[PDB]
Amino acid sequence: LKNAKEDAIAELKKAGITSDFXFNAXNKAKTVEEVNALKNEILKAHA
Repeated sequence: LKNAKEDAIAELKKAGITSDFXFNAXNKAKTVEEVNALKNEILKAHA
């Protein structure tokens, strides 16, 4: 958990996502499922 979430935030920052509500919702995610959900959601929006 304390790995996928960090790499998630790094992935978002590298992708070009300046979303505080993104980073917080990264930290708020407690399961890999949620992490993928948040990333996919905002990345889909960003793309």
